[PDB]
This record gives sequence, C-alpha cells and structure tokens, in this order.
Amino acid sequence: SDELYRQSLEIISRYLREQATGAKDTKPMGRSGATSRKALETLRRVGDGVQRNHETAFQGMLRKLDIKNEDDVKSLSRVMIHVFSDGVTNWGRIVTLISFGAFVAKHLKTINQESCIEPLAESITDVLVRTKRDWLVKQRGWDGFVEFFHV
Ligand SMILES: O=C(O)c1ccc2c(c1)N(CC1CCC1)C[C@@]1(CCc3cc(Cl)ccc31)CO2
Repeated sequence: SDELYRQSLEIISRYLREQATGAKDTKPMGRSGATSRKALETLRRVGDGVQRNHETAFQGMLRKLDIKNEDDVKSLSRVMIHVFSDGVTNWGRIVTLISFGAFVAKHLKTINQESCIEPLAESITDVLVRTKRDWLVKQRGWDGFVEFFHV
C-alpha cells in the first residue's frame, strides 16, 4: 500500500480538522503513529505561526478564491498546482501549503460547509504527495519533516 500517501493524509486531515474545530481527535493514529504524532505537534507549532505571520496575505488569497460552496472547493486543486507545485520545493513551502489549507478549513466552518474539510485535506495531500514524491522520499518523508523543525 502507498504508506507515504496514507500517512500524509492522516496528518494533514487531523491538522485541518483540529484547526477548524478547536479540538483534538483522540483516535489513535494508524501506521507510523509515533512519527505522525510528532509531525502533528510540529505543525501546531510552525503552522499556527505561519497563519499569523502572513495573516494579511492569507486573508487576501482567501478573498480572491471567493469560496462559497463545494464547486469552489473543487477549484482549489488547480490553484495549488499552479502556485505550490510549479516552484522550487522546500519544507517552508510545504508548511505554507498545509497552513493555508488550515486557514481555508476555518473559513469552511464559518460558512457551514464543514463536510468539505476532509475532501479539502485529500486534495492537498494529492498535490503534495503526487507531484513531489521524489523530493519527499529524498528528504526522508515525515521523519525528515520532524527532524528539520526539531527544537
Ligand atoms: O508563496 C509560497 O511559498 C506558497 C507556497 C505554497 C502555497 C502558497 C504559497 N499559496 C498562496 C499563498 C499566498 C497566501 C497563501 C497557497 C496555495 C494556493 C491556493 C491554496 C489553496 C489551499 Cl486549500 C492550500 C494552499 C494553497 C498553494 O500553497
């Protein structure tokens, strides 16, 4: 089975949902749980900071996307490919991809479209893993993510 994909989706899904609801999911993690738990803590620390440091730009892009429904949510894939995939890859940019995804998740809750949060997480994971697998594998995947941001 595609383990990198499965793990990425669990991490991204949990962060997005936690960010939108303000509550942690206490379900145990799936495979590679230890690493996934550390990746989630890393994301809470660096992801939350990113949304604040670039809050104005984040509010500007959200406005531009003018999300009101599911079709609008489905159009986000093309934008992520255009902006994230078409550029030099580094951990900072992957954190921005996921951090803005969480910013959108919060927005989805505000307009009562929470059911779109998991599909959004799946869209983000598709872009990340399916367009940057070689890079991720070379940087040791999520174990590398955790080491890179280690305090
Ligand atoms: O400049 C960078 O290094 C950078 C790196 C990655 C990025 C972006 C910028 N994005 C644009 C910025 C401007 C304020 C957010 C967000 C985006 C594009 C739409 C989108 C929709 C969703 Cl659901 C998630 C992530 C993204 C693609 O991920």
